[PDB]
Amino acid sequence: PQLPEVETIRRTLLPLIVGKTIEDVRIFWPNIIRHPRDSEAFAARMIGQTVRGLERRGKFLKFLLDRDALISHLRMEGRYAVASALEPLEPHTHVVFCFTDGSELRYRDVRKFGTMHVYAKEEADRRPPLAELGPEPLSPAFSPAVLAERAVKTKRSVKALLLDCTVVAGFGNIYVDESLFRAGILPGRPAASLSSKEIERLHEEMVATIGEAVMKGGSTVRTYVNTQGEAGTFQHHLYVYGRQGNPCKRCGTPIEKTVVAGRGTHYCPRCQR
DNA sequence: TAGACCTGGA
DNA sequence: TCCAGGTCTA
Ligand SMILES: [Zn+2]
Repeated sequence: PQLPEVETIRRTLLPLIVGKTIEDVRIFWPNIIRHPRDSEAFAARMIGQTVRGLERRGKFLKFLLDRDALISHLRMEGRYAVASALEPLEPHTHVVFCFTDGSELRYRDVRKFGTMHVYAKEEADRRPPLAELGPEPLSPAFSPAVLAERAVKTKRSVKALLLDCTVVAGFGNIYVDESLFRAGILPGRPAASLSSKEIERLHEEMVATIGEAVMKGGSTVRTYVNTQGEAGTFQHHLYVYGRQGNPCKRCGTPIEKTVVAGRGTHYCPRCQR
């Protein structure tokens, strides 16, 4: 899940939990809880608080309670669902927040990579993991100027730059490869070798891609679905991600898949330079 | 940067 | 065995 997916999850989840009061918190896999470290302290402090809001920061879900904020990262497979406490639990459900109305927020995560941090509302943003987080791609905080200032200060791939949450927030493997394709830039090329026109083109593409992905409800390429188990529709507008060995939608040239920044990387050998 | 941190699907 | 919408590390 990246900005689009998390944003979609956030939108479909909020109305289902807003106003509900946490009566209990069950943890079936303690490692997911990062702060406080003690899974029992994490549970105990949630008890009694009401969900007042659900915000997003980068790829993080920020559950706003009474005095605390629950910072949740779905990582690769984290998923939330709201269901009746009387129904059996689905597999890989590691954390369940029981509400006083008998319903419950269930956190499923097959790979168990997700993380949860609870801090007093005020502390949340100045503490990790939200502390060291780049600006929102859909806000004036993210400008070609910002991307430029970071590109010139590094010799690493423009892909590694974009995948860096400190540079810009919310971009993952799918949207980085897609934005770079749409900007006509090879992902493996040095970030500092990007010209002012390219950087202003990339920025424009990134912002455009993220926005469209948000409208289409995110990209369902493997296991992603919004809170209602509904798949997104942006995967049908993907140019390169996961299309290796398939003709490029623009030029017909077979899409390539290599490894860049340690990640599977897709691109058109002809349309990107 | 090759692995962790985990687990299921091709 | 190879791979994965995330992210740190030796
Ligand atoms: Zn092409």
